[PDB]
Amino acid sequence: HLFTSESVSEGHPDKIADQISDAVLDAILEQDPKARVACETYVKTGMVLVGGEITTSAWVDIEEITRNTVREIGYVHSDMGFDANSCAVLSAIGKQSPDINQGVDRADPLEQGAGDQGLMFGYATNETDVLMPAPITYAHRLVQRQAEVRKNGTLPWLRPDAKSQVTFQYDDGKIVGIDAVVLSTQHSEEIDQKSLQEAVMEEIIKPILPAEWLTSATKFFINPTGRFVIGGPMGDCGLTGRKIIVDTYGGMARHGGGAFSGKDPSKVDRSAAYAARYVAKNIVAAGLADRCEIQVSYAIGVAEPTSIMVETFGTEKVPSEQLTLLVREFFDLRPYGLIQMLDLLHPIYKETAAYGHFGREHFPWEKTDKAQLLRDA
Amino acid sequence: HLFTSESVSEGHPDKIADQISDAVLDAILEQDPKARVACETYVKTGMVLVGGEITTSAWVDIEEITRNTVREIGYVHSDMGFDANSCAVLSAIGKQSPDINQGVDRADPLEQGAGDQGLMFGYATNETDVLMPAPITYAHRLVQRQAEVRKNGTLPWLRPDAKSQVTFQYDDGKIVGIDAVVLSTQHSEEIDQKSLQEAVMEEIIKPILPAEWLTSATKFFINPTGRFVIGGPMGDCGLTGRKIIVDTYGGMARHGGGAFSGKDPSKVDRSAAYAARYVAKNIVAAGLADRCEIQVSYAIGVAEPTSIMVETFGTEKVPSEQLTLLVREFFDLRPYGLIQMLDLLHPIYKETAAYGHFGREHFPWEKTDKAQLLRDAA
Amino acid sequence: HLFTSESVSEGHPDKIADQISDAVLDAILEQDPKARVACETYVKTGMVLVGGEITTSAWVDIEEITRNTVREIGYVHSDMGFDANSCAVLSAIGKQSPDINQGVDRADPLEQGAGDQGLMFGYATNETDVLMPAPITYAHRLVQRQAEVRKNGTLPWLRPDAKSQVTFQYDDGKIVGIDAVVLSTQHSEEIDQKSLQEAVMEEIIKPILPAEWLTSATKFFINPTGRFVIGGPMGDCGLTGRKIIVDTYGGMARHGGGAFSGKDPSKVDRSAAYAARYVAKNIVAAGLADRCEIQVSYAIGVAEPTSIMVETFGTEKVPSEQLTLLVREFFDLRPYGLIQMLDLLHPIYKETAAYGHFGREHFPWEKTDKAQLLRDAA
Amino acid sequence: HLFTSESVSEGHPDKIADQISDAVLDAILEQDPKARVACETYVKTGMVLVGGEITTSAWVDIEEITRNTVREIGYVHSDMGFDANSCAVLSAIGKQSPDINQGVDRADPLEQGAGDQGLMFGYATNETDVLMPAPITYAHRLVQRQAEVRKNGTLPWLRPDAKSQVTFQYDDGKIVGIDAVVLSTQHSEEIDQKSLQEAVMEEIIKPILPAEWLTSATKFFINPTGRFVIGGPMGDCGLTGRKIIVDTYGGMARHGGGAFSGKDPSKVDRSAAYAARYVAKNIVAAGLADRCEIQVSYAIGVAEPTSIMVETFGTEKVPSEQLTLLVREFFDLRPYGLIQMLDLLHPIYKETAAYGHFGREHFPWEKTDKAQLLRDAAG
Ligand SMILES: C[S@+](CC[C@H](N)C(=O)[O-])C[C@H]1O[C@@H](n2cnc3c(N)ncnc32)[C@H](O)[C@@H]1O
Ligand SMILES: C[S@+](CC[C@H](N)C(=O)[O-])C[C@H]1O[C@@H](n2cnc3c(N)ncnc32)[C@H](O)[C@@H]1O
Ligand SMILES: C[S@+](CC[C@H](N)C(=O)[O-])C[C@H]1O[C@@H](n2cnc3c(N)ncnc32)[C@H](O)[C@@H]1O
Ligand SMILES: C[S@+](CC[C@H](N)C(=O)[O-])C[C@H]1O[C@@H](n2cnc3c(N)ncnc32)[C@H](O)[C@@H]1O
Ligand SMILES: C[S@+](CC[C@H](N)C(=O)[O-])C[C@H]1O[C@@H](n2cnc3c(N)ncnc32)[C@H](O)[C@@H]1O
Ligand SMILES: C[S@+](CC[C@H](N)C(=O)[O-])C[C@H]1O[C@@H](n2cnc3c(N)ncnc32)[C@H](O)[C@@H]1O
Ligand SMILES: [K+]
Ligand SMILES: [K+]
Ligand SMILES: [K+]
Ligand SMILES: [K+]
Ligand SMILES: [Mg+2]
Ligand SMILES: [Mg+2]
Ligand SMILES: [Mg+2]
Ligand SMILES: [Mg+2]
Ligand SMILES: [Mg+2]
Ligand SMILES: [Mg+2]
Ligand SMILES: [Mg+2]
Ligand SMILES: [Mg+2]
Repeated sequence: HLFTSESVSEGHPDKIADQISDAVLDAILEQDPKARVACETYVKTGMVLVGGEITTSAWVDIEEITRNTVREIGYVHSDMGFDANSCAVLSAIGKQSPDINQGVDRADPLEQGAGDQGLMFGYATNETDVLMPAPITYAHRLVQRQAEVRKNGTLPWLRPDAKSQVTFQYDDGKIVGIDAVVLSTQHSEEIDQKSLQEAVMEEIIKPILPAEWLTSATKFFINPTGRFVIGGPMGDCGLTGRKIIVDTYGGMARHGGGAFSGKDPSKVDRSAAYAARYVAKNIVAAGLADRCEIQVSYAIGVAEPTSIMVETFGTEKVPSEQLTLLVREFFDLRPYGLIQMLDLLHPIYKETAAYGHFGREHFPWEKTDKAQLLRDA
Repeated sequence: HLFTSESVSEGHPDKIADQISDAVLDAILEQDPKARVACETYVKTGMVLVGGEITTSAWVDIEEITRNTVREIGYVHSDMGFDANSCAVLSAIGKQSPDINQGVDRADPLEQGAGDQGLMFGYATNETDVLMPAPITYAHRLVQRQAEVRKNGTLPWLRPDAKSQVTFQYDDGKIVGIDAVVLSTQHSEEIDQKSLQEAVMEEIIKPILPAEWLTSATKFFINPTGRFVIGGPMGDCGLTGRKIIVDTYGGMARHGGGAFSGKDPSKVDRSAAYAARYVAKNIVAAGLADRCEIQVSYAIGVAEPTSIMVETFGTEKVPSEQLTLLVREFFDLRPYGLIQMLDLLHPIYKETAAYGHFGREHFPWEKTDKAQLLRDAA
Repeated sequence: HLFTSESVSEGHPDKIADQISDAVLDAILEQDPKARVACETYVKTGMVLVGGEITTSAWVDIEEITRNTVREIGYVHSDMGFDANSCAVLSAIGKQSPDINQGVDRADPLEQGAGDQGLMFGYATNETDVLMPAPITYAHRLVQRQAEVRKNGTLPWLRPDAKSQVTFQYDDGKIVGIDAVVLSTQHSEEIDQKSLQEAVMEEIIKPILPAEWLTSATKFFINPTGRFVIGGPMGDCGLTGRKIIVDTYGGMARHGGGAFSGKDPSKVDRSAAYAARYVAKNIVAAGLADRCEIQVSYAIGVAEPTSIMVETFGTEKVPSEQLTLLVREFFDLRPYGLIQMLDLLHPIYKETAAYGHFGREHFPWEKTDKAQLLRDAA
Repeated sequence: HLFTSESVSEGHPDKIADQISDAVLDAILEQDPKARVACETYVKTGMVLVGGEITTSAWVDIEEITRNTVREIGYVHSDMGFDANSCAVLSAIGKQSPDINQGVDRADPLEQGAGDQGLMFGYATNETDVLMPAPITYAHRLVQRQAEVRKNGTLPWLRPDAKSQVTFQYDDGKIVGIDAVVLSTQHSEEIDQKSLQEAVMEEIIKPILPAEWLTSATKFFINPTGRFVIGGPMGDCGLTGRKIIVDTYGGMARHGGGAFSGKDPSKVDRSAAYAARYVAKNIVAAGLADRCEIQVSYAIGVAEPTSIMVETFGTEKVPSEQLTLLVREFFDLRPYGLIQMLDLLHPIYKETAAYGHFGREHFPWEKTDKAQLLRDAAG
C-alpha cells in the first residue's frame, strides 16, 4: 500500500498563528508558571488578531511578541505580502470563565480537574530511530530544510511559505521507497520555474530524502501550479490549531481533535497528548510492542481519566491486558500528574509550534527514561 | 478495551463558526455554483469575524446571514452571553490568490487540478445501521437531542452551548456496553444542579442510549464543574475547522487534518473526504469488508491523486489488492470527478456544519447506490 | 437674531468613545503621570475598538476599564442595543513614534516641544456666572437632566442615548427668550410617543429652562421621527473626537479643530485649549472685557507658541495691545509652563469627557486666581 | 494681530480616512443616488476599518475601493509604513436605523426630514478671489504643493503624510505679511534634515507663498522634531471627521461640529453646511457685505430649519433684518429643497475629502449664480 503525510514550514499561515499563540504562552509562563492561557490567533492579509482567554499575573507585550515572532519567521517586507513591522496587531483577550476555573483549580492541588472533556491519542512505531512514523518525520525535515536554506542565504529568493508532501510505498509493514514527493515553496519573482525546480531538488530534497527510497519512477511535483509568488497570510487565512495532524503523527495515528498551541498545561488537549506520546514511546522503547497507540479521555473538572486504551496492532510482546494495567501503575494520568511527570510549567512551547510536537530529543515527553523500568515489571 | 468519542451542540463556539462559514458558502452557491469560497470564521465575546478568500459573481449579505445563523442557534439575548441581534459582524473577505486559481480552473474542465495538497481519510464499519462507528453516532445524537429538547421548550432553561462524551466498552470487536457518559450543557440560573442532572438524565440521555448498554456501574458526569451558566463565545473562543474529529468519525478513523466548513467543493480537503466516505461505505455495503478505511492524497493543481490506499483491518472478503484495483475503476477521484460523482455544486453544506458530516441518509456521499455493482465486479 | 447650540448625553456613541478614551488615559496617568497617550476609540454594534499610540510604564486593564465605563453609562442589556458585559473589547494600541517624541521630550524639560502643530481657541463671556455662553450651558443641562432622571429611576424607560438643542433669541446682545427646543432620547418599547413627550416636557425640559424664556411661541421637538428605540452604537457609530463643539462652546466661539479626549497634556490640542480658556476667563473675570476669544498656535517640537491673539469684540476696557502684553506677562503658554500652570499631570480627565470641558469650576482651567492680578497690572 | 490656520495633505491619516469614506459614498451614489450612507473609517498601522450605517441597493467592493484610494494617495510599500496592496481591509457596515429613516424619508418627498439635529455654519469674505479666508487658502496650497512635487517626481523622497500651518499678520483687517510657516513632511531615510529643509523651502514654500509677505522676520519651521520618517497610520491613528476645521475655513469662522465625509446629502451636517457656504458666498458676491457668516440648525425628522442667522460683522450694505429676509426668499434650506438647489445626488464627494470643501469653484455650492438676483432684490 501507499501512505501519505504532509508538513508545512514555519511561514505557512496556520503555523504563523500556532507560533504566535505559543510565543504568547511562553512569555506568560516565564513570569507566571501557573497562568491559565487559551490563546487563539487569526492571521490574514495585513493583520494579526490575538484572542482567547487568559488569567495571569504576568504582563506581556502582545504587539512586540507578535512582531518579533513574524520577524523571526521572515515576513519583513510588503514584497513578500506581509511585514512584521507594519502589520496590524489586534488583541481580543478576555478572562477565563469562572464557571470553568472552579473545576480546574480546587482545594487539593493533586485533585486538579481536567481542563475540559475530550479524547487524546499517542503513538510510537519502531520504524525510525526516534520511534516516529517515517512519512511525517521526512515531511517535517523537508520543510525544516527549506527554512534553513532560506535563512542561511543559500537560496535567497525563497520566501517563508512552503509545504511538503511525501507518499511512501510500504510492504511487509516496512518501507520500500518513496513513490511521490511534493515540495511547494513561495518565491520572489526573480527566479524562473525551471531554475527553481532544479534548486529545490538539489538543495532541498536530495539532502533530506535517502536516495535508496528514490527511483527513476519516483514522482516529483514542484510548484505544480506553476507560480508561488503570492503567499503567507495574503493568499491564505491562518488560524491556531488548523494543523493538528502535521502537529502529531501525519495521519499514521488517530486524533482526538484537540489543538495544542496557545494552551497552558492545564488543558488536557495538550498535556495528555504529550503524556500519551510519552507512554507509547516508552512502551516501544522497552520492546513490549513494535507499534503502540494510546487513547485517553477526560471529563470536565474531573481528575481521573474516563478512558484508557492501549492498542498494539497485533505486535504486543506481552499480554495486552497486562500492558494496559501497567500503564495504570507507572504513569499518573490525572491532570496534576501529567504536569509533574513531564515538568511542563516552563516556557518551552514556542519551539513546539512548528515542525512537529513529537520526535525531538529534548522535549520532556520524548525522553526514554522509563524504558528499562518497563521490562522489569 | 474502552473507546471514547465526543460531539458538541450547534451552540458550541467552534460549531457556531463552522455553521456561519457554511451558511455563507450556501448563500453564495445558491447564486453562483462555480464560486471559489474559503470562509474562515472567528467568534468571541460580542463579535463574529468572517474572513477568507472568495471569488464569486454572487452578492450576499454577510451581516444578515450571520445574525440569522446565530439566531437559529438560539443566542438571542445578553443573558445567554451572546445576542444575534446586537453582536458585531466584521468582514475580512479577500479575493482568491491568482497563483492558485491558475492551477484549479485550467484549460479542460475535466483536467481541473486539486485545490491544494493534502491527505484525506474515509471510513465505514458495519457495527451500525448507517455504517458509522457507534461512539460518534451516539455522541452526535446526545447533543442533537439536547438542542431539540431546548428548542421545543421541554427544558426551557437550557442554553445552546453543550457537549457530549460516551465511553464504549468493546470486546470481540463488538459493543459490550457504555462505561461512561458525559453531558455538559449551558443553563439558565433558575435551576439548581440536582434538578438539572435529573432532567438531563431523564430527557436527554435515556431516550437516546439503548438501556442494555447502561449498567449500574456506568459512570455519569453531568456539568461536573458544578455550574455551566457562562457559555458560548463568552467563555470560549470559536474558530472554523476546530472540530474536524467530531465532524468525521470521533477518532475511530484517522484524519488528514483538513477542515470542511466554509470550503467550496473544489477544495479536496472536503470533496475528497466526502468521496472517501462514499467509497468506504459502498465497499462495506457490498459486504466486501466489515470495516474499511480509505486514504487518498493530492498535489496542488494536479488532477490525478498522488496516493490511494484501501485498508480493511484483516476483515476483507476478497483479496486486498483486487479491492484497491476496483476502487480505481468505478470511482473518478480527480477533482472534477469528485464533484460529478456526488453532485456537489448545490447549497447543501450548512446542514453538514453540526452533528457530523457522515451518517445522514440524504447526503449524496451517503447513498449506497454502487453497493451491488461492487459485488458484481468482485 | 437666533442662535442655536446642542449637547449630547453620556450615552451618545461619540461620548461613549470620548469617555472610554479618557478613562484609559486616567488609569494610565494614575500610575505614570508623564505617560504619552493618544487613545482613539471606535464603538459600533457589539464592539469597542480601543486604539492609538501609547508609551507608558503603566499597565492598565483596557477590557475592564471599557466595560466599567460602559456600565456606568448604563448600557447593560441587549434590549438597550448594547451591553457592557457582553460586547467585544478589541485593542489596537501601538507605541508613540520616536520621531515625534524626540521633539516633545527634549533633554531640557523647560524646552518641551508642543506635541503637534495646530491652533486652539479659548473663550469667555460674562453672559453667565461661570463665564460661559448661555446656549451651550443650557444644552448641557438638558442632557445632564435626562441622564439624572434615567439613573435615579424617575423615568426608568429612558435609555442612555440622548441629544438636546436650544435656539435662543437675542436682542441687543441679551437673551430675550428661547425660540425652539429639541430633545431626543432613546427609550424602551414600553412607552408610547405622546406619553414620552409629556414626561420629557415635565421632567427634563421645564425644570431646566427658565420659564420666562418659554412662551406660546416656543417650539418643542421631542423624538420628532416618532420613534427612538434603536440607539446607542447600534443606531450610530461612535468615535473619539467627534463632539469637539459640544465639548467647548457650542458654536458661540471659534475652534481650531483638535479633539480633547484620550490625549495626555503634552498634546497642546487639549492642554493649550484649556490654557486659552483659563486666560480668556481670567480676562473677563478681571473685568478687562465682556467677551474674550484667544487664539494660540504651535509647531510640533517647538516650545514657544507660533502665535497668540486676543479678540474682545469691541468690549475691551484697555487697549488690545495692552491685553496681549498682559497675556504674555501673566501666563506661560509654552508646553512646560502651561502644564505646570494648570497642574495637568493628574488623572482628572474622565470627568471632562461628557457635559462639556468648560464651565465646571473645580477644573483647574476654570479658576479665576489671576483676575485680581490682571486688574491690578492694567 | 496674528491669525493662524493649518492644513494637511491627502496622506495625513485623518484625510486618508475621509477619502476612503467619501470614495465608498461616491461608489454607492453612482449606482443608487438616494442611498443612505454614514460611512466611518478608522486607519491604524496595517489596517483599514470601514464601518457605519448604509442602506442602499448598490453593491460596491469595499476592499477594492479602499486599496485603490490608498494607492492613489501613495502608500504602496512597507518602507513608507503603510501598503495599499497588503494592508487589511475590514468591514463593520450595518444598516440605517428604521427609527431614523421614518423621520427622513416621509411619504411626501417635499417634507423630507433633516437627517439629524444640529447646527451648521457657512462663511464668505472678499479677502480672496474665491471669497475664502486667506490663511486656510494658503495652508491648503502648501500641502497641495507637497503632494504635487512628491507625485511628479521632483522630490521623490517625500512621503504622503504632511501638514502645513501659516501665521498671518493683520493690520486694520488687511494682510500685511506672514509671521511664521510650519511645513512638516514625512520622508525617506535617504535624506538628511538640512537638505530636506532647503528643498522644502525652495520647492514647496517659496513657490506658494507671496514673496512680499515673507521677510527676514518670518520664522520657518520645517520638520522641527528633526526627523519625520515614521508617518502615516503607523505614526498616528486616522479617523473620519477629525479634520473639520481644515475642511472648512481654517478657524476663521465658527463651526457647528458636524463632519462631512462619508455622509450622503440627507445628513444636514454636510448638505446644510454646503448650502450655508452657498448663501454666504452669494451674499458677499452680490456686494451686500464684505464678510458674512450664516448659522442654520435643524431638528431630526423635521423639514423646516429650527433657526437661521445672518452675521455680517458690521460690513453689511443693507439692514441685517433685510438680509435675513433675502435669505428666506432666495434659498430653500429645507432638506428636500437644498438637495435640489445644489444638485447633490451625484458621486461628487471624493474630490472634496482633501484640500478643503470650499474655495474650489466647480463645486455646486461655490457657484455665485444668485448674486445678481440678491443685488436686485436689495434695491
Ligand atoms: C492557499 S492554499 C488553500 C486554497 C485557498 N484557501 C483558496 O482560496 O483557494 C493553502 C496553502 O497552500 C500554499 N500555497 C499558496 N499558494 C500556493 C501556490 N501558488 N502554489 C503552491 N502552494 C501554494 C500555501 O502554503 C497556503 O497556505
Ligand atoms: C473548558 S472549554 C476550553 C477551555 C477554555 N478555553 C478556557 O478558558 O480554559 C470551553 C468549552 O467547553 C464548554 N464549557 C464551557 N464552560 C463549561 C462549563 N462550566 N462546564 C462544562 N462545559 C463548559 C463549552 O462548550 C466551551 O465551548
Ligand atoms: C504594559 S507596558 C509597561 C511595561 C514596561 N516593561 C514598563 O514598565 O516600562 C506599557 C506599554 O505597552 C503598550 N500597551 C499595550 N496595551 C497596553 C495596556 N492595556 N496598558 C498599558 N500599556 C499597553 C503600550 O504601547 C505601553 O507603552
Ligand atoms: C443616528 S444619528 C446620525 C445619522 C445616522 N448615523 C444614520 O445612519 O443616518 C446620530 C445621533 O442621533 C441620535 N439618534 C439616533 N436615533 C435617533 C432617533 N430615532 N431619533 C432622534 N435621534 C436619534 C443618536 O444620539 C445618534 O447617535
Ligand atoms: C442591500 S445591498 C445589496 C443590494 C440589493 N440588490 C438590494 O437592493 O437589497 C447591501 C446591503 O448590505 C450593507 N453592505 C455591506 N457591505 C456593503 C457593500 N460593499 N456595498 C453595499 N452595501 C453593503 C449595506 O447595509 C447594504 O444596504
Ligand atoms: C502623529 S501626530 C499627533 C500626536 C501623536 N498621535 C502622538 O502619538 O503623540 C499628528 C500628525 O502630525 C504628523 N506627524 C507625524 N510625525 C511627525 C513628525 N515626526 N514630525 C512632524 N509631524 C509629524 C502627521 O501628519 C500626524 O498624522
Ligand atoms: K455617526
Ligand atoms: K461673540
Ligand atoms: K491622533
Ligand atoms: K471674521
Ligand atoms: Mg489552513
Ligand atoms: Mg479541542
Ligand atoms: Mg475549540
Ligand atoms: Mg487543511
Ligand atoms: Mg457623530
Ligand atoms: Mg490635532
Ligand atoms: Mg487627528
Ligand atoms: Mg453630527
